[PDB]
Amino acid sequence: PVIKPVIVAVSSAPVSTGGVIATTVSPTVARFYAAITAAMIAGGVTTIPAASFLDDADAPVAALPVPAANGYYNVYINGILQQGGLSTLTAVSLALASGDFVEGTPVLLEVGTFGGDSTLTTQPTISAPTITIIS
Amino acid sequence: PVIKPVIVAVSSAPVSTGGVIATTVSPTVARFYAAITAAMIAGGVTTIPAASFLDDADAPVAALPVPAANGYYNVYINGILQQGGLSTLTAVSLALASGDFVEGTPVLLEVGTFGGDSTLTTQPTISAPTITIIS
Amino acid sequence: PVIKPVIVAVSSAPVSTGGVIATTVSPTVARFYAAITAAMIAGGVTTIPAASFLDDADAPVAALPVPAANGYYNVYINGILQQGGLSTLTAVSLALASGDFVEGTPVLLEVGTFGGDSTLTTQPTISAPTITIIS
Amino acid sequence: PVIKPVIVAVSSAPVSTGGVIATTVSPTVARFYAAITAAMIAGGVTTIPAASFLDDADAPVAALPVPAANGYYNVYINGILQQGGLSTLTAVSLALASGDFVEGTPVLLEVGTFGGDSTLTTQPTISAPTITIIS
Amino acid sequence: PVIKPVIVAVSSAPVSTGGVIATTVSPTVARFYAAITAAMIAGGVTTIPAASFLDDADAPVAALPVPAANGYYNVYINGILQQGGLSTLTAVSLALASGDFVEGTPVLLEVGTFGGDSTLTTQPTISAPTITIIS
Amino acid sequence: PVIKPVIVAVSSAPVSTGGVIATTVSPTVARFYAAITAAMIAGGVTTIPAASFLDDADAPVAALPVPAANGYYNVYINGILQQGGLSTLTAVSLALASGDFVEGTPVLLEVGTFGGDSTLTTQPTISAPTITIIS
Amino acid sequence: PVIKPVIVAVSSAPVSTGGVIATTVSPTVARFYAAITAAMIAGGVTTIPAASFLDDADAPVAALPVPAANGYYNVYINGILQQGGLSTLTAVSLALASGDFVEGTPVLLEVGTFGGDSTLTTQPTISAPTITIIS
Amino acid sequence: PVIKPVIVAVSSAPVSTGGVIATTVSPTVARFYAAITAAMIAGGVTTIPAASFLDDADAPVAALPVPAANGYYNVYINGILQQGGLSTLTAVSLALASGDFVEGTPVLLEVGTFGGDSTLTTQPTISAPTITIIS
Amino acid sequence: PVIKPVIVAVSSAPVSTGGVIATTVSPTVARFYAAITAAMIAGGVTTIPAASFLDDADAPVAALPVPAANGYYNVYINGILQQGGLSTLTAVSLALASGDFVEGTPVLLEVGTFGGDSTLTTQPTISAPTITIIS
Repeated sequence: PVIKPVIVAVSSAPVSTGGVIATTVSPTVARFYAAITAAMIAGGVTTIPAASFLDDADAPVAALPVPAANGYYNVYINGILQQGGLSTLTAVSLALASGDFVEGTPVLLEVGTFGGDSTLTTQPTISAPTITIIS
Repeated sequence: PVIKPVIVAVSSAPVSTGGVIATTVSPTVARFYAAITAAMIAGGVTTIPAASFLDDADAPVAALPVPAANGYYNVYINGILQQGGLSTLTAVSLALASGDFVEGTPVLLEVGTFGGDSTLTTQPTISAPTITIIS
Repeated sequence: PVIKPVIVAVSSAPVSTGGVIATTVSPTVARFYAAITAAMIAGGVTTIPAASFLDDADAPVAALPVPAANGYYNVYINGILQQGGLSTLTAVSLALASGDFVEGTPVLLEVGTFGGDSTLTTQPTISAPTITIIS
Repeated sequence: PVIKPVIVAVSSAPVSTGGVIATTVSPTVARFYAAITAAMIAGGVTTIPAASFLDDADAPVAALPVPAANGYYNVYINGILQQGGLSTLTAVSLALASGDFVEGTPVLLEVGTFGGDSTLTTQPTISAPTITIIS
Repeated sequence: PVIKPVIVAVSSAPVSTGGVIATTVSPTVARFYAAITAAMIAGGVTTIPAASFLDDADAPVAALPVPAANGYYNVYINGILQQGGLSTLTAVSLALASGDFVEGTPVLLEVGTFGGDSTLTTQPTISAPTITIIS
Repeated sequence: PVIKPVIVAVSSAPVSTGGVIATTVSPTVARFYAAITAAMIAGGVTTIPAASFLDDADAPVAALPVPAANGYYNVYINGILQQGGLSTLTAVSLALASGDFVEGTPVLLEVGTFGGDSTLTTQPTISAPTITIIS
Repeated sequence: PVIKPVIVAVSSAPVSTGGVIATTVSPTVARFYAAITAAMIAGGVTTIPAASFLDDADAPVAALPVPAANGYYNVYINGILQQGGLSTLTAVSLALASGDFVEGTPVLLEVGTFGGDSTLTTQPTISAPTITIIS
Repeated sequence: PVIKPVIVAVSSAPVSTGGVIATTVSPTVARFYAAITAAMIAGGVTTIPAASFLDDADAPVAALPVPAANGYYNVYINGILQQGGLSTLTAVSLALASGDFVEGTPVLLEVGTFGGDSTLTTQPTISAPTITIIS
Repeated sequence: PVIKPVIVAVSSAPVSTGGVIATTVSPTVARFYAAITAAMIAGGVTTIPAASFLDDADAPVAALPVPAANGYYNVYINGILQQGGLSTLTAVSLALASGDFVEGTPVLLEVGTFGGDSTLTTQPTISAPTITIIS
């Protein structure tokens, strides 16, 4: 017959204090060139294909990074900004309202993205709980 | 006369053991149009009312979202950016420092805003405290 | 001889719950002016110095804030965006790979930076541990 | 006719001298186990009958040896001596005062008895009497 | 002249046979309670003096029945017995070794006494003397 | 020729009356300390040998006063009595059945002995016998 | 005338010669018994009254043969032959000096008498006388 | 022829005077001793034979001189005279009535005889007779 | 010349008849007492001398009337008679055979004598003598 005292104890809920975090922002801007001609202006659905585009130095482009919910795109017609009414951008081409243009003019298109990163540097401090002993 | 043993105990303060967070950035860019003429030219400081503008898909404009300290605004005059010296944008007009323009140069306003959000993905783990029995 | 009962107790590991993070984004855009001339054009590698620039509200220029990993810059030639081929901007000048411009081409530079801060608003709640009594 | 002398004699009373007594003392201590759960705790009439008790070798008991005039008993609650207040032990149960605590704490009853035996080792010597002759 | 015969006689001391003694023993155990506080601890003669005790049921006690040569006493500290090292109980207090305790140690004292009574039941039998007649 | 009268006498057996007996009881309680560790605990026949003990005021001991037929002993495990199941104390050690517990674990032994002596205070009184003269 | 001679003669006186006489003595001893008790005993006149005797075998006696001048009496008290100082014997009783006695004592009296008879066996022889004439 | 006177005479009868006679008495007292035992007690005819004696100077006797007509005998039982009820001396033994005593009870027999002789001292004197002459 | 006749006569001795003798016996019994002690017991000649005797009515005596040939004496020791062995009376003391006695035993002596007288009451009758005349 082994006999031991019956003692129980409960613990409280500790409370955290403080905390410090740091953040970083990463921009990215892509530059694509266009050389629109009259071989595609048909009075409507004037869409320059995803293959008629140069790039940051010389290389031709194959597809366009359609702006997601974390970026913006701008369309330059003869170097003048145009509102997002005659500028619909897919991965295939750029919908330009209707065909009303001139002979070959420099059209520029600007696409930018944004990414963020953050981490917890100074970690919170936990208050010591309380212990009550029940006999 | 009930007699119980009297035992007390104390608890140490735990510590945190690392964590991680995720961050997203949501940009927004708004485009507004102008058809400035000599009707409201004044010379010197020039004012263009917030109502003589059209927006995006030719929608009329009432006022302008004055940029706070979370965004930037650009002022275009014939497609050539001009610095803040010529630009002062209130909610009713744009204070044009220059007073000599032409008969209908295309002026555009590029106003952008930024917003972000974050959440705790992997919550920190709490170390086990130490408790000592006092007789 | 003083005698006391021998009792030991071990604590568990608490668990954290919840957490809320609020973030802010602070974008800045700087605009620098230029007026190119055939004096600094040498049929290529036109290296327009960090002193032949205008600044914001006609203030003199000192140097160029080279874009770091948290910013972007655009190079304008007569108000037409040009890709990285014509743009390699150090703190003393701009690359301008080739020189074929005219007398007094209106050129200007935009440089942007991005910073953000965040704080912990709703600090996570810590679950209470468990206490076991060893006789 | 038969004639005989008439003589009468009287004796005195002898006197003792005392002896020596040897004594023995026989103690006996009985130990009974208990388990005071909340089964019969009623806050004032908390009383375990002579059935929820173990014995020296874990043998279930039948009744309790009521302390007579030649014995004593102590009531232990959690291994602490308790005074007469929490003790009204009878042949069927022990009447604890009120009780208030967790599932069965170690409760112990010690019941002691005392018996003694003695005998006369050296028996007292008797003094000789005196005889007087009356003629 | 009266003239009577002269006769003398002698007697022999008798012999005692047998005998038996019946014995009884009476135990008594007293229980006193203590309610130690910081008044006791002085690093010297750490005592509760006289009346700062409880008693068997409720009624406070005045003095202490010093253990004579026919009784025993035990010192209970938190339910753990202690030897003569910390027991010098006088009629005033309990002279413990030194003050190194806690706030609320459950302390109580047991004091025991013993008394015995015996009677002679079967009175010893006495043998008969021998009388010798001397002429 | 010397001639003397022939006389013989007989004596009865006296009977005595009662007596007085006075008794004393001498109890003795010995206390031996222990401090049991994992030195020889084997989950069975754990028996703390000989002088792995203390006595009264430190004073290391040699052996144990085996309880004879005129005494009693108790075994304390962390301040809780244990019955004969785990107590067959010899002159060497205990006879603990097993024991699974942290080191130290205050264990105390109480050994009690009882002795008594008595004297015959009031010696019995002897009644006077009867003498019969036979001529 | 007658004429006769005148002659006268005288005779002397004879003498006796001895003789023989024979004598006889007749003794007689009478025995009387007494059973004196406390029904009589007085201060100085203790005298067993006449008939308070028994004679020879069983027959009670009426009076006592007072000792004459030709006899003697002896008085036995408890066998011892007392002297005449304690004895004065008459017809009614015997004067036992004074009253100083004990419980009934065996006493008896002896009274003796003496008588003598004698006869003349041989008669004396007488001598012959002498005769002388006177002419 | 022879012639003689015829004269006759007669004599008277002389008378005698008194005389003197003297007597002597010769008493003899014989003493015999015995020790009566239980070898002859039969509740009657307890008769000690004529040889069961010791005589005066410890010289055992053969017979008993029974007093015929000039003697008296007394019987002694433990020194107390008895009477004719228990006394009848024949030539062989006594005539104890029944007898009851302890062995060797002192018993003595006294037997006496009386004899006397007398002589004639003074011879009687005879008177002178008277002589008368008858012529 | 004177002439006278010659006559001679002769007498005859007569004879005596008759005679009556009367006798008396005078008995005397002396009585002496002794209170002998151990002050003079010498072992062989323990004999009470002369005046160490109380006589009759307690009058002290001088010497002892030695038994002549006309008397007898009896020696009483503790009431029991004795014989010639412990008896020889001289004018000085007794002749007890040896000293083997007790303290203060009553020893009493009786001395008797016998004397008698007689007279010739009736005188003898003398016959008449015969006388013859011889002429």
